[PDB]
Amino acid sequence: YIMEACDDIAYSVLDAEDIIKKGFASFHDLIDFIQSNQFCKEDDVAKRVIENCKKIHADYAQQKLSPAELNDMSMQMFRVYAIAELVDAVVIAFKDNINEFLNDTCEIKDLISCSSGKNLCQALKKFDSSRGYQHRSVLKLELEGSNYIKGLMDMLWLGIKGRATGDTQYDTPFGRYVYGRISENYRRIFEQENNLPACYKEAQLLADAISGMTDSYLIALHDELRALHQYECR
Amino acid sequence: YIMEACDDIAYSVLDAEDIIKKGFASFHDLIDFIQSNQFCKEDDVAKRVIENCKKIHADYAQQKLSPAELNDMSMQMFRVYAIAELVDAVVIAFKDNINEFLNDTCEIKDLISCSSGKNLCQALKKFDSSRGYQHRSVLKLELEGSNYIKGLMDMLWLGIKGRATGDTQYDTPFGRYVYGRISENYRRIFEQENNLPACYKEAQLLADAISGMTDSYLIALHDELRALHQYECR
Amino acid sequence: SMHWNDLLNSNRRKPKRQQIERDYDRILFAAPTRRLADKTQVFPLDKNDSVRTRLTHSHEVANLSRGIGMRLAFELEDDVFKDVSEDICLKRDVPALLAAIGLVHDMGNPPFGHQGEKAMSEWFTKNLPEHSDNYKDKIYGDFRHFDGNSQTLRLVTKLQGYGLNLTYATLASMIKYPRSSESDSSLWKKHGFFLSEKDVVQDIWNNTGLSEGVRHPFTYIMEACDDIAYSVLDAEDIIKKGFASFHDLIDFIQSNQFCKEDDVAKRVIENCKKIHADYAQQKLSPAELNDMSMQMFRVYAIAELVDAVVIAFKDNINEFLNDTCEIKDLISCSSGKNLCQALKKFDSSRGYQHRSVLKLELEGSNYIKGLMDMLWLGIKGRATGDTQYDTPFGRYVYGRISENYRRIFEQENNLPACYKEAQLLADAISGMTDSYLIALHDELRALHQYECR
Ligand SMILES: [Mg+2]
Ligand SMILES: [Mg+2]
Ligand SMILES: [Mg+2]
Repeated sequence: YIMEACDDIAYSVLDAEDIIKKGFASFHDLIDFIQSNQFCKEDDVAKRVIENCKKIHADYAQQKLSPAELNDMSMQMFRVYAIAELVDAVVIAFKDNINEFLNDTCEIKDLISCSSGKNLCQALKKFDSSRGYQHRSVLKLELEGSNYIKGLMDMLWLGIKGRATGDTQYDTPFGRYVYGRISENYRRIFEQENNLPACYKEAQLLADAISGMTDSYLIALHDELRALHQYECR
Repeated sequence: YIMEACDDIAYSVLDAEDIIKKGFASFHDLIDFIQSNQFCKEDDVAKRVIENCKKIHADYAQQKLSPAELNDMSMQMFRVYAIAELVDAVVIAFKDNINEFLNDTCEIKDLISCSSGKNLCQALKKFDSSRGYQHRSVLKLELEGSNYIKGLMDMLWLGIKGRATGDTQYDTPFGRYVYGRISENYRRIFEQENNLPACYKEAQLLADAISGMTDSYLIALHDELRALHQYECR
Repeated sequence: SMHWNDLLNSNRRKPKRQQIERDYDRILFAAPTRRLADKTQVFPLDKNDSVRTRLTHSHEVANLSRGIGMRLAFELEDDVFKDVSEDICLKRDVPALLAAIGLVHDMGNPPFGHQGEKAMSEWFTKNLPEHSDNYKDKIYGDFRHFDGNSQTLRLVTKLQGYGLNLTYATLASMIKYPRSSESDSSLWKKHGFFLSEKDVVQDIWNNTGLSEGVRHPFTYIMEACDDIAYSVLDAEDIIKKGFASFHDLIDFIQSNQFCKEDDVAKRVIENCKKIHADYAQQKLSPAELNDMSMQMFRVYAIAELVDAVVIAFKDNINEFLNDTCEIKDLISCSSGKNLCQALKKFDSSRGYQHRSVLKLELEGSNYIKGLMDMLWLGIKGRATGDTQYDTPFGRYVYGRISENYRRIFEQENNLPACYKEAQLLADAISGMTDSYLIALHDELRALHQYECR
């Protein structure tokens, strides 16, 4: 629960910080979004954070700073205040509900929801979704990643499917090459004796191969396999 | 005087609007810059514009708009208010000083400085210089333009110099080509017989040729001549 | 002697959990810390290799230092920390302090590895001549012998009058060489801070009971952890990249003159040989067997070197707390000095002189020197008064410099104008990553064609 709460706090706060840093929004935009949020108008934590950030921004504007520099300063101060408040709320919630957590019949979903900082975290997630997750760059990245991943999975499935079920459709030069391109440990685990069904083993091999790849490595492998697949595809 | 005042008003206000539109600064940045300006403090026109824009921005913030859309709407309203105020101030200054303008001993240098909107115009010009004119994109455009213009002027001077003084360094295939690429009307005016000194005529031919070109045409001609100047350069 | 109350001063320089833990938290979230991920450590950044970057190396050094701090505060508190106020919580401060100073030790280093510093120094030596009357003072040595530690201190102290507002203990610990370019001492052959930070460091020394030539005790630990990480992890990267095999490293250590009849080296060699013999039975690819053997060797060697460093620090704690300390490094006083020297020699022979690393260094030197020339075209004369910089190219390259560096350059202080211009150039170059530096160099080179001739 603590790890999940920290993950949610990191998402909500640093995604907003990155949104402001990239220029997709301003610090005043974030403050207005939090203030106008339905559940944060009366939320004590959100109001305290907003008031502290307003007080700090009242002083940061005096010094000669570029709009980007002022935005970064205010964003850093907001990050500090919001992270402190959310962490304190999460710790308080964990301490209060420790007996429930230590019991097997525990129905708590997440630590944020039972904490006093749930409204601020929800508002931050909404802001991140509206301003950052639907931006042109993020949407283009998601589309490119989907295309690359699905194409690479197709070309790898051409060489993975049938290896364990007994079929022979993989026994082609392209299939042999794409099998040899998979990391050796994944193949070693794939060629083992266990109760896993053969189709499950093939799917797990593909999932292990895809999951362990970085963006650059996945793109390079996809491009190379697409170049080499021209004859067999046609 | 009226034309110059209108030119200055357009420069300041519309360059600020373009800065806001391109995302180099926000509407709040402009409002803070005007408010924090030393001269725009306790200035009636500046205060009036600031208060009107603040009220309109407060009204606009309720409507659910993207930060770019809110900035655009606020900047449009600011443009309307500022242009109206500056135009009214210019009209009042021109009407009050009409007798001096009709006198041969007029000492007025500009209409804006004699109006009540001089402080706002100065602040807007400073804002444009700080945020727009010194932006990296504008600096890169200026550097590229300087490079292109100076290179093209060198290559054209290679074919222009001496055509009127008598010295025949221009009579080369490259010189003849670059002379033929100049607009026919400018060449006709250059070849006319008058009392202008020959060096002045050549310099005026070059100035007329360079001034009449657009950006894309100048770049294309510069690239063409640079490609064709390779042998004669060395 | 020196008291731990002053050395662990949790007061912050800016006039007004634990403060020292907050220091590590602030350092982790700093933008240059994230920028460290794009700076090469030794080897070039490939698309598949997991070679160390500056960020990964910094995190590894921080982890080693934090482990040392846990050992010091939880097991050797009586032997190390004597006469410490009950207000100071050692178990929360010492590990956090060591981790923070380990994570920040390479923040200000230029890109392209050690060749970055070397290229900056060579360019400054050439373009800031020592014979020229404009550059004769030892202060310009700050750039002729440019060091990443001084830039790191400058970043943490004068980049945001205060930057991250680190505690006095942290700032005192980050001063690797407690001397300036002007001050000449046989104890340290490198300067640890710039002239512009002379007032800051003097403040730090005032709040920590330190002085010129006197080094904070935890700086020895941080330097030892840095050396251990360098040697062991560079050897691991060499093995991983395929430039050498695990057996090659074992033979090199065994055939090393000093590592013969050395207890730590022999212990590590025997443990690794037994583990390799056990591993060889399992059917693994040669790369996989090399990786497993090198991982076990890394574990054993890091454990042995860390234990030796801890023992050396505990034994020499009284000398470290004395103002007349003559210790140059913690490794040389430990039992693992021979193993560290052999590992460094192995890395130099097989990794640092590999053709890929040499090509990376040459490319970095070319890029850095070209970009420094093009930036100097727009920087020189801005503070002295001469207006050769007022050209469209000069204005553009000045505008491409980070706004904070320009703001610091335009501030009025007692620094000489030439020093201010050189420091602006150094700050601009040091803060760039490899890819950003290459992109800016290509852009300026494309835009410099007309003004070049
Ligand atoms: Mg996560
Ligand atoms: Mg005009
Ligand atoms: Mg290091």
